[PDB]
Amino acid sequence: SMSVKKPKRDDSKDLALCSMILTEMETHEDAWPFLLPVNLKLVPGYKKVIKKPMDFSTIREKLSSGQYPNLETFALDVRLVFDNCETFNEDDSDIGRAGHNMRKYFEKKWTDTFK
Ligand SMILES: CC(=O)Nc1ccc(O)cc1
Repeated sequence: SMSVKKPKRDDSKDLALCSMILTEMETHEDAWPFLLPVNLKLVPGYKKVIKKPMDFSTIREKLSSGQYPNLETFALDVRLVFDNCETFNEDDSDIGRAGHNMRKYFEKKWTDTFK
């Protein structure tokens, strides 16, 4: 509360660490469905169904231009990519399996890096 503070966690390296994690996700062999935005003009259903599209290139642009106020807002956009993928794709599809794999990959990096 007013004039009563928790000890300050060192967040000075957060931007650099999130960038390293994103680089590792960009270079994963299963990253190909998530590198660029889904083409809303060529994929039926996607625009109406998926209310907040997100992809790695869009996350990279936001990270590079100061659009994440903190760690957690970054993780929210990464998870959104995989939540969108589950909504639109069957678990037993190539893109469906890719999404499950990349989510597992991310969450281990997230825990190891910040927890
Ligand atoms: C991330 C994603 O769902 N991509 C995607 C899914 C189906 C399709 O026909 C074209 C692209």
